[PDB]
This record gives sequence, C-alpha cells and structure tokens, in this order.
Amino acid sequence: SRRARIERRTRESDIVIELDLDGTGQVAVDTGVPFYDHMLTALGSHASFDLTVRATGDVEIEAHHTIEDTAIALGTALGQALGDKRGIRRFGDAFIPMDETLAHAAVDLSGRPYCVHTGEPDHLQHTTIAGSSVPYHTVINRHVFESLAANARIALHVRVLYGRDPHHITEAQYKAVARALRQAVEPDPR
Amino acid sequence: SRRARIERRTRESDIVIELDLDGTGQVAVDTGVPFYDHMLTALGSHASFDLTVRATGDVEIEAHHTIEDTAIALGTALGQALGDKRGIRRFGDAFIPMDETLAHAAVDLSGRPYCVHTGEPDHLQHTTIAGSSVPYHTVINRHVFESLAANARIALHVRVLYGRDPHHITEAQYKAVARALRQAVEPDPR
Amino acid sequence: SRRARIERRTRESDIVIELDLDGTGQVAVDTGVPFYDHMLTALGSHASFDLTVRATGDVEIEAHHTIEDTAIALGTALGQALGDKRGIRRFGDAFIPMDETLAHAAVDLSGRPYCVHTGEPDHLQHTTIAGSSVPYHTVINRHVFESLAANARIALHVRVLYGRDPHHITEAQYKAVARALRQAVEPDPR
Amino acid sequence: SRRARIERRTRESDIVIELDLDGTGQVAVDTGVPFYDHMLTALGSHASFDLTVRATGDVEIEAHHTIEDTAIALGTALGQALGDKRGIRRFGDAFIPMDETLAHAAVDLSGRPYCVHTGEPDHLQHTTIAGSSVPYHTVINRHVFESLAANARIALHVRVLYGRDPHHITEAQYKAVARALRQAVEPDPR
Amino acid sequence: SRRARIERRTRESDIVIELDLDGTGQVAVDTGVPFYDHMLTALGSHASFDLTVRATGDVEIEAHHTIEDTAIALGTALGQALGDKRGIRRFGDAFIPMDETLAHAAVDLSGRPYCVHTGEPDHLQHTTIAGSSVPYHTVINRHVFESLAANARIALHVRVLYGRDPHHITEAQYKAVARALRQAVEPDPR
Amino acid sequence: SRRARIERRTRESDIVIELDLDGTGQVAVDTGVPFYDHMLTALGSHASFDLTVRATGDVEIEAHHTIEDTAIALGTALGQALGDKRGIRRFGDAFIPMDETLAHAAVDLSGRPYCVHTGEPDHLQHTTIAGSSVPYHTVINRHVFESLAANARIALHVRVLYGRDPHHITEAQYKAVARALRQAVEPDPR
Ligand SMILES: NCCSc1ncn[nH]1
Ligand SMILES: NCCSc1ncn[nH]1
Ligand SMILES: NCCSc1ncn[nH]1
Ligand SMILES: NCCSc1ncn[nH]1
Ligand SMILES: NCCSc1ncn[nH]1
Ligand SMILES: NCCSc1ncn[nH]1
Ligand SMILES: [Cl-]
Ligand SMILES: [Cl-]
Ligand SMILES: [Cl-]
Ligand SMILES: [Cl-]
Ligand SMILES: [Cl-]
Ligand SMILES: [Cl-]
Ligand SMILES: [Cl-]
Ligand SMILES: [Cl-]
Ligand SMILES: [Mn+2]
Ligand SMILES: [Mn+2]
Ligand SMILES: [Mn+2]
Ligand SMILES: [Mn+2]
Ligand SMILES: [Mn+2]
Ligand SMILES: [Mn+2]
Ligand SMILES: [Mn+2]
Ligand SMILES: [Mn+2]
Ligand SMILES: [Mn+2]
Ligand SMILES: [Mn+2]
Ligand SMILES: [Mn+2]
Ligand SMILES: [Mn+2]
Repeated sequence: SRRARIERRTRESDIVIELDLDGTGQVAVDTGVPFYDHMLTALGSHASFDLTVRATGDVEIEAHHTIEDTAIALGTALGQALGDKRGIRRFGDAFIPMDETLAHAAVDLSGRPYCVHTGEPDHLQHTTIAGSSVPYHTVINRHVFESLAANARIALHVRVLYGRDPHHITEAQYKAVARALRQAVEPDPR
Repeated sequence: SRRARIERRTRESDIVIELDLDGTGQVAVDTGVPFYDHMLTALGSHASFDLTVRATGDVEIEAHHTIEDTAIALGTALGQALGDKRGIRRFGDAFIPMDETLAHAAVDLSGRPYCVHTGEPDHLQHTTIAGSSVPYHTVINRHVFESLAANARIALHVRVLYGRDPHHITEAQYKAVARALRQAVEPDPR
Repeated sequence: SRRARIERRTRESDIVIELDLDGTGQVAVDTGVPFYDHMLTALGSHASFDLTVRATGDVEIEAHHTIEDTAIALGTALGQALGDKRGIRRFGDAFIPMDETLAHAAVDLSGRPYCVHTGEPDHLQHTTIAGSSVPYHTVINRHVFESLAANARIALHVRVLYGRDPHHITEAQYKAVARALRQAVEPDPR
Repeated sequence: SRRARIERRTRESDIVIELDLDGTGQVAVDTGVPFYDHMLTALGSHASFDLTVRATGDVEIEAHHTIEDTAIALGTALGQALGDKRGIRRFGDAFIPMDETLAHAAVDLSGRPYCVHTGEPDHLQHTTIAGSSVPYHTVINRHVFESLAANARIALHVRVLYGRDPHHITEAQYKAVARALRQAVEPDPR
Repeated sequence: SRRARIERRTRESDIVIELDLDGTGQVAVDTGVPFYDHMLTALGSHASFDLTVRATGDVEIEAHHTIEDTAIALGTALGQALGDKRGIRRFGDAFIPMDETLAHAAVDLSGRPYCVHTGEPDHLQHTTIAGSSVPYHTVINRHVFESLAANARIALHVRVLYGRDPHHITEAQYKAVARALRQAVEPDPR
Repeated sequence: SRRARIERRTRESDIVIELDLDGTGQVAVDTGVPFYDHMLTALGSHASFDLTVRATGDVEIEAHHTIEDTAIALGTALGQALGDKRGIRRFGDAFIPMDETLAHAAVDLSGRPYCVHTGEPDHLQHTTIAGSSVPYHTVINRHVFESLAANARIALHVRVLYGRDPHHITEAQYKAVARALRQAVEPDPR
C-alpha cells in the first residue's frame, strides 16, 4: 500500500532501499559505515517503518559519498511511498531525551523541500565517532537531514536544545526525525 | 452538539460566525481583508472546524477594526461551542514548519484568558502584506491572538522559534494555533 | 495489571504509595506539606493515574526530608508498576500554559536515570510558598524531579520556557511531567 | 532540442511556462505582478533563453503564492529542458554592476538542490516596490532563488557585494542568476 | 604538444606524473591516500587535463610527505608542459558552488611563484577525513596549493567565501583551482 | 570599425588618443608621467586594444591635471568607439592576481556613468611611486577610474580584495579594468 523500492547506482556507490511506512520496525541496514547503520536502524525502528538498506561505496575515501547517497535514496523512497499524501496527519514532531541531550524534530510533508538544522554544539563540526571499522564524522548529521528533506520533498526542522556527548546528540536527532515522521505519516481520522 | 452562531454588530463592523468544533474543515471566510481570510481559512481548516465567517467593516480606515471584531466574535464562538468543557484533552500544542519558519502554539482551555506572543521578528511590527485589495499589517498578529484568547477565555501561547518571510511567519502562527486547538478540543478517552 | 504499593520507612519519615498507571485520576495525597499535596495531586490527576500518597515526617525541621522521601517512594512505584515496559509509547512530552508561565517536560522510560531541569527563574531558588501550615521552598522543585527520575529509572527533562509567578511556574512543571508520563505509559498500538 | 512546457495548476494559481535554453532572448512574461514580470523578463533575456510565462493567482491576498508557484514551475522547466546535462559547461558565474549595486551569482547544474543567498541589506526584508498594480515585497527575492534551485535541482549561490537601491539590488540579482545560467548551459567544446 | 612526464624519487616517496594540458579529462591517480586521489582526480578532470599520477611513500608516518611530493612533482609538470606560455589566456578564475560551500580560485601563469590561501574555516586546520585507508588532514590543503604554485612558477589565489563541510570545502577548492587553470591554459584567440 | 581619435586641449594639458577596440595590444603611451604610462600601457595591452596616448601638461604642479585629462579623453574615446553597442557581451569582469595582491573589476557598458572603488588599503591615499621623473600619487587611482567611467558612460566597479605593495595594488587594478573591458566589448555570438 505505502511501499517503495529504490535502486541508486552512482560511480561512488550502490544503494538498495525497501521501505514500508506501515511497518512494525522490521529494519536491516548495511552501509559499510557501522555508526550510520545504527542511526538508520534507530530511524527505521522508531518510525515503525519496515526498512531494508543495502549500500556499498568508496569508504576508502571516507563515509561521506555512501552516507549522502543512502540519505538521497532513502528520501526518494519516503517521497514515493507517501504518494498522493491523502488523509495523513501531515505534520509531526517529537522530543527525544537521551541522558543529558534533548533533541527535537518537526515535519511538514508539504511537498516543498526545506531543512533547518539548529542548536548542534560547534565541536560536532569536527568530531569523529570511530570504532574498529569506517568512522562517522558528525559534521555529516546536517548533510543527512538536508539530503533526506531534499529528496522526500518535505519540510524537516531538526533542533538540539542542549547536549554534550556526540553519540547522544546524533542518535537523539535521528530518533527525533523518526518519531516526527511516524506521527506525520499516520492516517488522520478526520 | 459543539456548535455556536455569533452575530456582532458595532458602529465599525458586522460579523456573523458559525462554528462547529467537530467539523471536517468545511470553511468559508469573507472579511474584505483577503490575507486575513487566508489566515482564518487556514485556522478553521487545520483545526478540522466547520467555520463560516462573514464580516464587513470600515476598511477605508484600514483592516484593524474588522480584524479585531472578527477575532473577538470568533473567540466568543469558540468559548460558547466548548460549553462545560467536559471530557476534552483541554491541553494542546503544535509545531508548524513552513520553509525557513518554525512556529509553536500551546493552549489550556482553562476558562482563564491569557495570551503570550513571543519570538516574532521586530520587522513584523511595521511590515505590510499588500495585494490588489485591503492590506494586512502583521503588527495585528498579536492583536488577533490576544482578542481570540480574551473572548474564548483560554490560555494561548504563540511562539516564533525563527523565520524570515512575514507570510510564512504569520501563516505558521495561525496554523500552530489551529492544530493546538484541534488537539485540545478532541474528546479525552479517559 | 500496572499497579505498585511502596512502603518507605526512614528515621526521617514514613511513606505509603499506591499507584495504578491505568487510572481515571482518582488521587488522594497527604504529606503534611499542603502545597506539595496540591502538586502531587495535580501530577496524579493530569497523568490519569489512580494515586494514593500518605506521608508523615520531620516537618518541624522543614518539608525537605518528607518531600524527597515521597518523591523517592513515588519513583520506585512508577518503576515497579511499569515492569517490563513492553508495547508502551515510551517517549512522551507536554507543554503546560499557566497564565504567563509556559513549562515543558519530555520523558524517555529508557531504564537509565537522568534529569535535566532548565529555565526556572533564579528567584525560585530562595522563594517560599507559605500558608497556614508547613511551607514549600521552590528550591526543592529540582530535587523532586531528580529523585523521581533517579528512582523510576527514566530520563526526565523539565523546562520553564518563561514565567513570573512561583506558584504558576511550579504547578505548570508538575503538570508537564504528569502529561508527559501519561503519553509515554500509554499502550503503543504498533 | 532543449525545450520544456510546464503547466502547474494549484488552488492558489495557474502557471504555463515554455522555455528554450538555446534562445535569442525572445521573452514574454505576464504574472499579474508587473515588477516580477520585469525581473523574469530580465532573467529570460540575459540568459539568452526564449521564455514565455503566463500566470494568474490570488493577488488579492498578495503576490507571494503567484511569485513562488511561477518560480517553482520555472525551475521544473529549467530541470526538464537540461535533461541528461551531457557536454555542458555545467558551472557558470556572473558579476552584475547596476549603478551603486554589485551582485554575483554562481551555479553548479549538479542535480543537487541548494541555494545560498547572502549580502542583501536588511531593509530589503521589509521593503515594498509599489506601482499602479500589485506590489512586490523584496523579502521574496530569497524565496524565488530557493524555489528555482529546489525545482531545477541545481546549486545556486546569489550574493549582494553591496548596494543601496532595492530596485537595483533586486534586478542585479535576477540578472546575475541569468548570466550565470547562460554560461553554465552553453555546450562545453571539450 | 603541451605534455610533460616528471619522475621524483626522494627517500620519502616515488612519484610519476604524465600530464597533457590539451586533454579530455582522461585521469588516473593512485597515491595510497584515497581522499587525495579523489581531489587530484577532480583537479585533472575539471581542468580537462589528461593526467596520470602514480605515487608511493611513507604513509606509515602519515600522508604528508606523499601529498607534498606529489603536489611538487605535479607543479614541475604543469610548468614544463606550459613551456614558453605563448598565446595563452594566462589569467583564469572559477567559482565552485558545492551545496553550502562557495570556493574561488584565480591564476596568473606569470612565471613568478605566489600562493594566497584565505577564508578556510579554522576547524579545517585540525580536521581529519578518514576512511578504511590512510587518512587526509585538511591542514594540508594550503600546503598542496603552495607546493603547486611554487613548482609550476604561477600566482595561485585560493579563497573559501564560506562553507561548513570539510569534504565540500576541500573539493570545491581543488575544483576551483582546476577550472581557473583550464581557462588560463586555453589558447588566446588574439 | 570600432576606432576613435580624441583631441583634448585645456589650459592645463594637450591629449591625443587613438583607440581601436579590436586591436592586438599595439600600445604606445607618453604622458610625461612614466608610472601612468606603464599603467595605461598595461590597460591597452591587457584589453587587446590598439592604443596611442600622447599627453603634455603642467607636471611642474604635479601629475594630477595630466592624469585626469588623459583618463577623461580616454573615456570619451572608449565611448565613441563603442558607438551603438549592438551585439556585444556588454558585461565583463576579471580577477588579477599579482603576487600578494588580488584585484577585481566588473563593467556594464550600460550608457550610465557610475564608478564604485572599494578595498584599496588606506596607506594608498598618501603613498607616492617615485622614480627619476614626475612621480605618481596612488590617491589618483580612484580619480582615474571615476573619470574613465564618467566619460565612457559605463558602470565600472573596481575592488582590491587584498594586497600590500602599492605598485602591485595599482597595476592589478588597471589590469582588472582592462580584462573586464576586453570581455565586455567582445562580439556576443547570440
Ligand atoms: N557524489 C558526488 C556529488 S556530492 C559530494 N559530496 C562530497 N563529495 N561529493
Ligand atoms: N545502550 C543503548 C542505550 S544508551 C546509549 N548511549 C549511546 N547510545 N545508546
Ligand atoms: N484555581 C485554579 C486555576 S488558577 C491557579 N493559580 C494557581 N494555581 N491555580
Ligand atoms: N502555496 C501554498 C504552500 S507555500 C506558501 N507560502 C506562503 N503561503 N503558502
Ligand atoms: N532604464 C533601465 C536602466 S536603469 C534601471 N534602474 C532600475 N531599473 N533599471
Ligand atoms: N616585471 C614585471 C612582472 S612583476 C611586477 N612587479 C611590479 N610590476 N611588475
Ligand atoms: Cl533505543
Ligand atoms: Cl496548507
Ligand atoms: Cl487543573
Ligand atoms: Cl521548544
Ligand atoms: Cl537591461
Ligand atoms: Cl564532480
Ligand atoms: Cl604583464
Ligand atoms: Cl568575490
Ligand atoms: Mn556531499
Ligand atoms: Mn547508540
Ligand atoms: Mn484594537
Ligand atoms: Mn499562504
Ligand atoms: Mn535532599
Ligand atoms: Mn494551584
Ligand atoms: Mn512560500
Ligand atoms: Mn528596472
Ligand atoms: Mn611539508
Ligand atoms: Mn567528493
Ligand atoms: Mn581632479
Ligand atoms: Mn609594474
């Protein structure tokens, strides 16, 4: 009913997305960027989407092309699956407490791309989240939200009210976007 | 069930309001102030009210007396139609993204008039929205929210978190108020 | 189903709490601190809890030990009654207008204690609310929210956006927490 | 070869665009907003496009819906007519002196919507250009550039280095965008 | 006609460059520093050079010696291939929009080495671009432009007007230099 | 075709100008002010004009009357030789790197005299360039650009982005103006 399959093959990367808006949080994400997988898994889950994301890309350069291409493909999928947008809440918002962090997100499935990203502390624009694999530069948080909004053709406002930990700040943001989308895509009983 | 018809005849103007709180967004507004009609139409619509507004007034002087008298009559109608306020959510709030603008509104159908209007950029206190008809001075936004709160006997808090375009800032505010009212007037299942 | 009875006997005080999360606002509070009773009654009521609170303590010293011990016992009760936390909204938030005051609260029933208390004007850290009985020092607002979060094992973020009256600022906060809890403990249909 | 016809009918307005990128400046614009017609005529002309723009809309409210809808339809047309974007310069830029004003524009026909609008003096965010017809609020300059970039799927950077007259500042900007587009859409001999 | 082959063997590294100024963007770069390869590939491509770069070096220490030695060898090649500099445009410049970033570059193939690097945000002087291989410290951007200018014996001015993402800021700069070189090396018809 | 001969005899000086816009840089300048000759030679050359300038004047007072009268006569010549201005690019601009200096110039052969001169460091308004002959006060740079624009009836914007050496700052400016004129006077193929 509200499903979309997107394939996006560039010189930089290969993306397959399968998205059902009316899911139960059945989510599997594999981008080669494990922190990004964790964020996109928290997004799909907290949005009660069924989401499959399979991505390979030029992670020898860094995560950027794969992160952006995935966010672009995911946006296209959200847009396609929404279709005519008949009888939906359309507007949604969500606060996400995560220990010391508070994030907020607000959406208008308007058909008019716009992203406003505010309140993220300045140290996130050169912070790295690094494990045993390909690292995640938090400077990309904004890039992900803008790419998502641009390609889904929605108004997305993402706010950090406050926070310290870059992992908490990033996850709370992805989760805020997720629960804001969840409210907005729900059928409107009126 | 939750309907009210208000007639308000002053030396300055003539207002007829018909309001059903349990509507499907069937809205018709004619004040002689076309931007005001657009705002009151977005309010009635986004609140899922059925709303009729018919107003004539001294627009040769300017929109002010007609805008205020309409907002006063509309408040009286909201108050009357709410009646005893038994079993309603009572509290409501809504974020409205509109491109670069973010507006918020929060209501307590408390029975105690109060309006707090914050965050509206200072250029709105001398900005004009002008077409081929009677213009709308955005300095009146506040006046409209105060008149509404005063005559509905509710607590209304309207916030501009940020924004640039005076049309976006004004509409987002009217829409925020609308969706906050919509949540608050809904039957409370508990 | 989601009920808990907590008894907490210290050298300082004696607390009995009976809490049903799936209540209809049937609330009775008696701490010997009448303003505190009013706040805990507004919390239980606005959360649609059924809540009984019976507390006696060393109010000859002042309200502090009784207020804290009650908040601790209440948290333990909220935590116990929540149990496994299966199928709940988990996240909740609420704006509370109260005349000139606007308060906000956001919860994650995460299982990870955290409290962030922001925006409360500085005069509240030495303000007294005094009647014909034991007075309430508003400096304790924070202490109550921290004790609640610590013992329920939840993330609680409480914000005063603005306000002047210490009674309005305090009640709006307790009410915000209540409606945020109410949303978060509701069954999640997905 | 590089032509597109766009029809955009909303509740607010009706737009017909016919655009040839390989034109000789044969341009006719009729929006009901005469200053906007002058700007879109200078854009089509200075870009050496052949451009027809026919628009009717709710100018009784003000120019905004008609201006935005036209800019949206024009962007869609630019995007469609560009097609595969094979063998074009792709990047373009232009300085426009206009008496005391200096404007600049830079484009990447990247396929990735982005607009950056900088240097416009603050008085333009509440300035009106008014004649015998429907007026033009210069606050809309930005809205036009963003809508254009969003719907053509291009990177558009528009800069006011300096200027005083709102007519000079606005026209120089439209002309800068035009000559930047003209360079970028030219066949690349390599 | 305008070709050069440079071999540069130091204790630190081994470089082979083959450069044709009159190319069609046939570019292959392998330095062991994959982000650097991406930047030098965007430079060769956007300059319509045919460029081969093969480099091995002490990347166990870090990318610096290999990045610098390559930039030095590339400069020597640009200088040699330019020869007498008869009948060329000599001056070139280019703006590069890249999402939020705007970069500019201006060249005088003067025969007089000079580099001015301005506007790069301060976080780039300790930012890392890290993938699955050898990382790239953006502090080296300047070093690359200076080495290039020093060894090609040209005036190179590289400017960041604004930008946030370190990947966008760096690539836009390399691309600006490329398109500025492309204009300047073109035959001058006069 | 695009040639002009101007004679200007005042009490202060005698000027003969012969100007061909479609030249090959065949330039001869003799004003009695050798630095001025060098600047006007770089202007004629870099503009691909054929230019003859012969001037005698009251250099016992200082260079000013001769410099201004020459700039006036040169402007008259540029204006006359341009004639109807049919089928020309009309707009032109050029960046000039000169070691540490960056200058820019932008022209609109609009028929409407205007000069904006910005960014020149303050020490140039009392700096002297002195050899074995009549010296050149750099305070006259502005006077030359204004006289040129006034008498050619063009919009001339001259900018120093930065620089230190007064010889580099002055020459880069004259060269910027020259290459901006060269682009603008070229036949427009469309
Ligand atoms: N995928 C290539 C165009 S977008 C980009 N962002 C960073 N580098 N390239
Ligand atoms: N272990 C999951 C809940 S706590 C957390 N901190 C960072 N991410 N998640
Ligand atoms: N009388 C109850 C509503 S108004 C109020 N002010 C302080 N507490 N309540
Ligand atoms: N065309 C309606 C959606 S966009 C808008 N801008 C101003 N009002 N509405
Ligand atoms: N008359 C056209 C050239 S001058 C101008 N000022 C404002 N617009 N155009
Ligand atoms: N020798 C000519 C190129 S370098 C220079 N410095 C000052 N004028 N020219
Ligand atoms: Cl989680
Ligand atoms: Cl709408
Ligand atoms: Cl109450
Ligand atoms: Cl908020
Ligand atoms: Cl014109
Ligand atoms: Cl590219
Ligand atoms: Cl030279
Ligand atoms: Cl510039
Ligand atoms: Mn990118
Ligand atoms: Mn995590
Ligand atoms: Mn009034
Ligand atoms: Mn509107
Ligand atoms: Mn204590
Ligand atoms: Mn009270
Ligand atoms: Mn708009
Ligand atoms: Mn004009
Ligand atoms: Mn070095
Ligand atoms: Mn890249
Ligand atoms: Mn003079
Ligand atoms: Mn010189």
